[PDB]
Amino acid sequence: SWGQTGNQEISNLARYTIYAPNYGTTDSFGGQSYGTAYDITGSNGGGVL
Amino acid sequence: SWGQTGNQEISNLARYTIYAPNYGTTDSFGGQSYGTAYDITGSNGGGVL
Repeated sequence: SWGQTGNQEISNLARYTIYAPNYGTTDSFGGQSYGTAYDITGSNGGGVL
Repeated sequence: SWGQTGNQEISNLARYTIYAPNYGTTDSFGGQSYGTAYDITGSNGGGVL
């Protein structure tokens, strides 16, 4: 026998350029959350950045 | 016919004295959340009370 089979088993988002808001709400380990929030004002926080 | 039927259809907690933490995380209307959080320190917030 000879024959071929397709395979499409990849990330549903595989085609795309992906930007994510990733404020950084999520457990990391030793930092490197890679979040996009930042205290641009220098207040030290206490509220949404 | 004569006969009787019980009825027990009440709050599952009906028996008890209920204290709830109710920090106050929940939509109210015009206030009266009845929450137990308070800025006892007078900081104006920015962080857990």
